[PDB]
Amino acid sequence: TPAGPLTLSGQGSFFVGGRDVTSETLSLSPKYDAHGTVTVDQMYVRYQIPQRAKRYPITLIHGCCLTGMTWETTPDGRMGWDEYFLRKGYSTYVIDQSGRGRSATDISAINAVKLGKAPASSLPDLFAAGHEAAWAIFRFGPRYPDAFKDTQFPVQAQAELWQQMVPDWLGSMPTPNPTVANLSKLAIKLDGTVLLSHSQSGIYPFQTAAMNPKGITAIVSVEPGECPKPEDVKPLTSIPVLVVFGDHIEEFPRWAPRLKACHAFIDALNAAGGKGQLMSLPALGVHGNSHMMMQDRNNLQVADLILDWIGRNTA
Amino acid sequence: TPAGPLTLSGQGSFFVGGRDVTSETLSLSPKYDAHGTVTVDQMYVRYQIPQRAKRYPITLIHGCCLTGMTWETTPDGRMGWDEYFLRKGYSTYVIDQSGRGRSATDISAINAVKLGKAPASSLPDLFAAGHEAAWAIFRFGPRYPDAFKDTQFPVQAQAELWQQMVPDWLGSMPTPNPTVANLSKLAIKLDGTVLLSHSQSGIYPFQTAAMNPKGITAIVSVEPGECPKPEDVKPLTSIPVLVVFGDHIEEFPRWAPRLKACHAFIDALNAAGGKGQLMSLPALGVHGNSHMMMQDRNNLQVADLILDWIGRNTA
Ligand SMILES: CN1Cc2ccccc2N[C@@H](CC(=O)O)C1=O
Ligand SMILES: CN1Cc2ccccc2N[C@@H](CC(=O)O)C1=O
Repeated sequence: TPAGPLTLSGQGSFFVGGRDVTSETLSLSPKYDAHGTVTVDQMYVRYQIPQRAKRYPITLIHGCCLTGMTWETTPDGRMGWDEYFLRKGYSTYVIDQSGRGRSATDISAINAVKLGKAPASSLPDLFAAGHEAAWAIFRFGPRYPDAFKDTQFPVQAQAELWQQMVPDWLGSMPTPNPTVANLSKLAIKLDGTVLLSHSQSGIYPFQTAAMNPKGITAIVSVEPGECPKPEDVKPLTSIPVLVVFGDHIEEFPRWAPRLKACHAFIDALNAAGGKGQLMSLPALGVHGNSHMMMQDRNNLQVADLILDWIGRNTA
Repeated sequence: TPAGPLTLSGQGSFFVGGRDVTSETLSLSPKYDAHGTVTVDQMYVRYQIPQRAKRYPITLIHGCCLTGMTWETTPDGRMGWDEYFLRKGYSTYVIDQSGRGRSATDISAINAVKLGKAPASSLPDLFAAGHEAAWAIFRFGPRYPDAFKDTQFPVQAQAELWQQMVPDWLGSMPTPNPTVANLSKLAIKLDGTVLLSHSQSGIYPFQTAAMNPKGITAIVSVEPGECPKPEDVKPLTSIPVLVVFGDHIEEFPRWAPRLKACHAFIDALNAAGGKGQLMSLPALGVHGNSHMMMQDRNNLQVADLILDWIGRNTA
């Protein structure tokens, strides 16, 4: 944990993309006009630039049920990857996905239903993760609230983890998510960035690269919900890819086939003349990591492994 | 404008408050369990600590239809108050209100209706500000898209301002807003903070202080939607109060009575033995400021006026 002060050459915030929508259900009060134009699908980006920044920034992309908070102070109060990457001399761009956190949703259809201007079927598909289900999906232990004896997650700060979990609007937006096109715009503007994503967003950087490879220096995908199909690897052959998996995988039916499918993806990518690696942490002698490995007690060691791979693959 | 790098003694993020809710409608899907517990009403807080930080941090509290992005890089890419306060030696705590931005809402009621289990009238009360209506409320000009000739707002970056506007769930939360109790918990934990709020949240610090004055060093309220009533000043007489108004007020029926009512508040506060000041920017020879004065082209001059008062009233 590099202690002491942190010096920033630059910092700021901006949005990427967005579309203007005409609505007639913005308000339910006669005090406000229900007719107007709003901007939706834009992506919030917060950036920090260290002194003597390395050539390529890292863009950090959270998964479901969470925001860019994912990468900030861990639930138990320790340094997160955002601060760590900065201290290691990488410029960092931390997003909130379209329709999440500080990135605006459209509430038009909800108010439409409440006003009678649309049927209940127009209501968006929404999801929030309960503590009990999250426990098992995160692989903290076999069932809530029992932890694996060797878990790296600070389970004593479980209440704080729950504080950072939010409703997810993914199901009410297209596939690919508008985040995908926004990530292409960001990478082009930056003229080269490493895209580092997680879980729900694990597939995003591959989808972005398939849309337009420009500006995508490398991909790091942490325990993705899905990897690209073996037959889809051709457009990816020029971009170094790292897929990272933690521990206690085989005991979970949700996770075991994903690791298997990701191995198949990496193998096919490499067979096609590409450059992929499946980093399994237990195979490297690093044990106990949860799905929330960026927040685990050895999160900086996990960061080092990833950063070493980035350094060797962006030279 | 202060140039060059910025050094931080520390930075991080955490949440304040929250309550657990058991819901039967967290999901619409047969895959994911619709029954579970979520945490709602927690308040996101991002802090930065400069070297040799002043004794009292400033807590920045956004208004409606917006998030803590309010105080970050302006829409046209210039330094915001958050960075500026840091450079002037103040620790800053920038929040997302409960139920806004990175602070979780409960989507249970929306899913219940989509599942046919509850009627459309049970849907939450949601609002979004249209560009055209916001233009007039912000006082950029009389009606969209005509700008006052002397406006301090960077109207050329209106598109970027629209990107940072988001749906507002205030109507579906209790009163006082859960943000109020969370600001007390924050102020007490910090053992003294200046609360600086805006518009919708203009009243929040006063409600907080009347609830519990502990840790509230001073209040700065920027163009509040309401000031306390003259008869309600007695819990506030030991806390220095600044209320700030910009320009082009009298031509707007929304705004003219709020200035007048805030004058009555301040006069009665002083008369009850308190310490209040209504800072009217045009009365100080500062012209053209909009409702979004923290984003205006002279935003650092406005900050200087505010910081001068803070310095003199916290010594
Ligand atoms: C961050 N995260 C973990 C997660 C936690 C709780 C509920 C779902 C869920 N889904 C995953 C995605 C998936 O496994 O398909 C996710 O994105
Ligand atoms: C940030 N902001 C300005 C605003 C802009 C657009 C719509 C409403 C609205 N309400 C105000 C509150 C009010 O005037 O009662 C607000 O918070």
